[PDB]
Amino acid sequence: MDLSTKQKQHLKGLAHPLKPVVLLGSNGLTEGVLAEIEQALEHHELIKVKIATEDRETKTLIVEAIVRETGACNVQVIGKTLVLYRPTKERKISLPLE
Repeated sequence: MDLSTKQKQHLKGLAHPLKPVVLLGSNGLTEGVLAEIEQALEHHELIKVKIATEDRETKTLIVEAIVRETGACNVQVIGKTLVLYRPTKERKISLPLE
């Protein structure tokens, strides 16, 4: 999911105060962690996923795969924390509309 900068900046601000709800280990993007990311997105829409790897390229590939498989938007990668957003029918999270 691709959102505008405006949209991402808004989401980044709502995210500051959140603590991560999923830790993705150095073993990588397994089906089990993918399923947990799905549940977290369904429950909160905007979440923080801590990614264990220290290797930039690897972190990148993992993030790209999460985006493609889940349809969520990569709001921003901050250090080891990936901020992801995907709406649910309930629309829990706010957003500027374009």
